[PDB]
Amino acid sequence: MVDAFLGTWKLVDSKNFDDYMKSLGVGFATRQVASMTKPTTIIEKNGDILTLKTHSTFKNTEISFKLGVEFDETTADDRKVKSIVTLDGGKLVHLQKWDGQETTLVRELIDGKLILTLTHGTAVCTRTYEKEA
Ligand SMILES: CCCCCCCCC(=O)O
Repeated sequence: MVDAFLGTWKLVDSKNFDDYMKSLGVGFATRQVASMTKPTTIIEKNGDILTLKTHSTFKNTEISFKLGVEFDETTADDRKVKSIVTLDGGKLVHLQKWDGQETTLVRELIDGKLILTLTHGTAVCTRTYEKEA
């Protein structure tokens, strides 16, 4: 179900990430640095447990979760959120909730590239990742 998402992915295109970060209240200096990083995202499974690593020269994160089971998460920008990840229409949908706010992180495979769509408020960011061999 999740298996074509698995592997190591590198950022190769980003649209509106500053808008997304600014909507979340990320400070200008953090948004500068983040606008020039190209993270590596690593998605692995072990049975029902998925681990998603995001690595860069600026911030690293790692989460582990079971699909469809809520988990606590502390995001790269230090939000303490309630999260759930599920498959919906073949897309991996990550919903974060905190302080009555939500944001979605939706991953879809198109022509072998992983497209991550980030939505918070009205801001919609699209980031494209290509698979590492
Ligand atoms: C400044 C941090 C905003 C939340 C995480 C952004 C994740 C983006 C990515 O995985 O490409």
